[PDB]
Amino acid sequence: GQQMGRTLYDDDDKDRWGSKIVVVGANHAGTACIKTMLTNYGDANEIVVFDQNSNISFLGCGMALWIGEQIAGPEGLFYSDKEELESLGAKVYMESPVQSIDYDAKTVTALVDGKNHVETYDKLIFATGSQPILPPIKGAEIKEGSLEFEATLENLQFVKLYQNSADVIAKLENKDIKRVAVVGAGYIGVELAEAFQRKGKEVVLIDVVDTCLAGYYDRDLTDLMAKNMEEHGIQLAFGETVKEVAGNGKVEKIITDKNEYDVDMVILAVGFRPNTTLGNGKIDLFRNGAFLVNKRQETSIPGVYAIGDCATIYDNATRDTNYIALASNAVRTGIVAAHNACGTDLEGIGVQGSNGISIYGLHMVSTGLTLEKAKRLGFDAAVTEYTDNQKPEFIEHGNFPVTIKIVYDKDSRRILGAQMAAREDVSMGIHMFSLAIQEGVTIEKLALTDIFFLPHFNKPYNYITMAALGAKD
Amino acid sequence: GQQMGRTLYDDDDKDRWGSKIVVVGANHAGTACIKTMLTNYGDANEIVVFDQNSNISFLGCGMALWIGEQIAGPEGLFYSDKEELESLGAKVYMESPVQSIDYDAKTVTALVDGKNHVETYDKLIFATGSQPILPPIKGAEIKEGSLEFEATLENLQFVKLYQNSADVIAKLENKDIKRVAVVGAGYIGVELAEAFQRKGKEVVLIDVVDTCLAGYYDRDLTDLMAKNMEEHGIQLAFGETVKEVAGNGKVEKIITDKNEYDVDMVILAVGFRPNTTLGNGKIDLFRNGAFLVNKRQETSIPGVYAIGDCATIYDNATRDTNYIALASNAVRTGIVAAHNACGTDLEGIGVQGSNGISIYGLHMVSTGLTLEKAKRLGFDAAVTEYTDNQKPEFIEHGNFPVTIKIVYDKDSRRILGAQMAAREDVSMGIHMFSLAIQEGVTIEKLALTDIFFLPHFNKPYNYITMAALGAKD
Ligand SMILES: Cc1cc2nc3c(=O)[nH]c(=O)nc-3n(C[C@H](O)[C@H](O)[C@H](O)COP(=O)(O)OP(=O)(O)OC[C@H]3O[C@@H](n4cnc5c(N)ncnc54)[C@H](O)[C@@H]3O)c2cc1C
Ligand SMILES: Cc1cc2nc3c(=O)[nH]c(=O)nc-3n(C[C@H](O)[C@H](O)[C@H](O)COP(=O)(O)OP(=O)(O)OC[C@H]3O[C@@H](n4cnc5c(N)ncnc54)[C@H](O)[C@@H]3O)c2cc1C
Repeated sequence: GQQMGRTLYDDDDKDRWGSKIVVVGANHAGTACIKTMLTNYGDANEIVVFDQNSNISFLGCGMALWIGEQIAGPEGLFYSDKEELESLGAKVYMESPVQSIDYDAKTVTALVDGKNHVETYDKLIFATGSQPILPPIKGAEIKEGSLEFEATLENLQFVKLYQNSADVIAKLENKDIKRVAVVGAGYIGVELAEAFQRKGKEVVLIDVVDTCLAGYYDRDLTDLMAKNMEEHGIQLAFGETVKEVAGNGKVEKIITDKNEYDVDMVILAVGFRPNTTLGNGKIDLFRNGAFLVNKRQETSIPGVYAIGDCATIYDNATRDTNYIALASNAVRTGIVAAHNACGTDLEGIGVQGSNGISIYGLHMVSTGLTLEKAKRLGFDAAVTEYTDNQKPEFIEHGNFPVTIKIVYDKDSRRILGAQMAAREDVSMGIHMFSLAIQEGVTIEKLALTDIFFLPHFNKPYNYITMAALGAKD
Repeated sequence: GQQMGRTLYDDDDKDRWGSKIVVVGANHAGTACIKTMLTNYGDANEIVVFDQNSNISFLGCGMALWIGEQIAGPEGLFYSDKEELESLGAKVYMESPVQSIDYDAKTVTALVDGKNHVETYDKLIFATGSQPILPPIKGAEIKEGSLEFEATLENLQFVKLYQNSADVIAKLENKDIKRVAVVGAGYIGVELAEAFQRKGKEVVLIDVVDTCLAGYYDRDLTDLMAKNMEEHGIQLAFGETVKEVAGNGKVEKIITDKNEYDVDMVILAVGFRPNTTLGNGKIDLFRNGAFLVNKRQETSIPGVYAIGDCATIYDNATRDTNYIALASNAVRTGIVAAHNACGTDLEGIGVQGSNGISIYGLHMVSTGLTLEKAKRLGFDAAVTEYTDNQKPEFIEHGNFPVTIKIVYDKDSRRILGAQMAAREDVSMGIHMFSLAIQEGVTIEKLALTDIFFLPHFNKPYNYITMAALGAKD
């Protein structure tokens, strides 16, 4: 549950046409868009929703917690449903994939109960998200026709939809599954590795890249996380390319660039691809296939918008259009699209790719660009870091050390990103840095920023101030 | 212990004049200023320091922790000393009050070892701080000539200097002291009320204002803290003006315009007033007597600076000159004065009066203006608040409710202040708001800010985002 009334953007209907709005996809992005449109303009527009899945408004972000038994069950993993959306005024078509769009006639055709259902629209909103990518691996193939990404080989898994996590959790039941291999060391793979380990399985995390969380944290923090997993029994196999998943009728072994591992299950957490084929080429696309949208989430075709993982978003850190597949962006782009499609001019403000991760008590957060990625992208970047206790040394209890990294542009002086890591939750602190980047705050201005002082909470010369003052480049 | 090398503001000596710089006062403001000057420009300048007290670089902020025995005595309540400052290159005179300044001959006269000592300067920096506020109360006077705020009536106490708390602790010895009255319900009085209660004494918190923490939090949260104190036996006597402290040779009773209370000790924690007598009418002063300074901390007399509690500061919440007596500000203004005094053009950026308080496990933070205060200043302000749990309902442990309030200008839409309260540490969250106020971010823009999402840390529709979206005015 997470509802409210009109947003502060909602404004008088005045003299705008009433619009019939078709929404394709109803997970994070679609649900946020639909709720915003109905709770704000309600009766003024006709909202029709289509989703090919048998369930919607699912919290995929909580699958690892469920698999790792960090939560009782799947109950709280849904933030809405067909009934709730309908109670807001929407017409919802479940298990009805939209299969074609006619932009001239302005209709979409979906398969409703095995029959072609044609639906007219004034505004069209794409919230189709993305699909898991299958790398070229011998023995890894998808059973054609499954909108659920089912592999032909038994115990070879993908983890994106609710069914996937349920399917995995089910199989984790039989004692036959003792060893699990997780392919891909991004945040999803890392979370999954912990989950299987927590379930008591022998885990091996494999990736062709030389470390985990690459592109999100700099070397010393990825090393720290890596050490964190190893000290919990997770075997790391970085710098290795998976060549094959073999076995007689089921997964029994995973073969890589330089090794072979006996495993009873393989999870592929390599990446996703935007679902933008319905564009039929009529819409401008980003290089990865994402619908290219402006700050109002509008595509190159007037009246048609795109939100969430199926579209781009403006990145204030890099200051260029980008593609950041996060539930956080899904919600905000959905809200922006909602208002614009309903006649309210609302321009988005871009994002910083802010994110957090928590594995075995090690908490980390980052926003913007790591030093590595900044340099890799042609920024004359530098990093200023500091490690110090959260509170004054005289505090007898509840203290802990924190490591902060602030990446800034040596030239323009603007802050490009920041990372924080500690054994206690200081995630709230990254919000300031997300805002800093958004607003173009420089490392010099940050250094003097009003950071309050209270002995029980922090030090007079807190690590943010110390790091900023210590900028040497 | 918060030392560091050069700041990011330091720059090549180029063709600048080094100079003789005299610093009057060496607590928070003076120490930070002295260190910035000696560490960044060391050799090029001659620094001489005068301080009328027998101890410098004290963390008065921890006296309540000290008194209430939450920490091991004054152990770590000092961030520097005479030896450290001299080793850095400064000449330090302890127990040497500066009794007059000759702005014409540009020289100061101090009492060193009971004899006048003149010192010439090219630059003068006032870090004389503040003194306790002492309204008209019969029986309450500071002994003539004491530079330690010693009351003439036995057991009547002020709490500002190291000796002041050692003195209170000394008095707390004899079991005869059973009841203590704390006059002033701001954060200091509230912290002291808890300290005396932890020491097992009966406490009565008296204030002319109808509530505690007036001007820091809105009635909503001050009620929370009031009930929090009462749940520990502290008696609240708000809406009462103390008229007299009486007794036969010592404190025995405190009288207000509404009641009379039988007490064995009285602590006056009404507030701070700028200590600017040395101005001699030659320097422009703020409405409260503070040295009126610009963004460079420079007074109306060129070459003369004022920092910390004896000077004003720019408030980005009210967008005007103000007086905010905080250690955080003392340190920042000292750094700015240091650089400018040494030839480096450094323009201050103002503050938001950010602050925090933690009593009996109730943690609160605020920055900028409260709705009441904003209105008291003529702002056509509004507030948008939200209360919800920090994390999703499915989180087994570590979850807790948080209440947030965001005050904004209905006209300009800029954020004027924010407050947060919870029984778990969410204090890092106020930093984003402090920055938002500094940058003049609007409520509309804040609602779309990129706030990351991780189930272990927060909710997709977190309370910051929800509060902003809920702006009604
Ligand atoms: C294991 C895991 C953990 C994650 N953790 C986090 C995290 O902690 N924090 C964070 O910010 N993000 C996280 N994410 C990313 C986040 O889940 C995605 O960014 C978000 O789900 C995208 O939402 P969406 O609505 O854009 O797309 P999707 O969730 O991909 O949904 C698209 C929807 O549209 C439907 N659809 C597609 N095509 C059609 C069609 N042709 N016709 C009808 N319907 C269609 C689909 O059935 C689906 O319901 C995580 C992802 C995974 C897999
Ligand atoms: C109980 C208490 C709790 C507090 N808690 C917090 C908190 O949690 N967070 C926060 O930000 N702030 C807090 N403060 C406020 C903070 O302590 C002040 O803002 C800060 O001390 C001001 O520093 P300063 O150097 O400007 O002045 P002061 O501390 O007043 O020092 C001025 C110095 O100059 C010397 N001096 C004065 N006149 C002369 C003279 N004529 N000749 C020679 N020397 C002279 C004095 O001896 C003194 O050492 C608290 C204050 C108190 C009393």
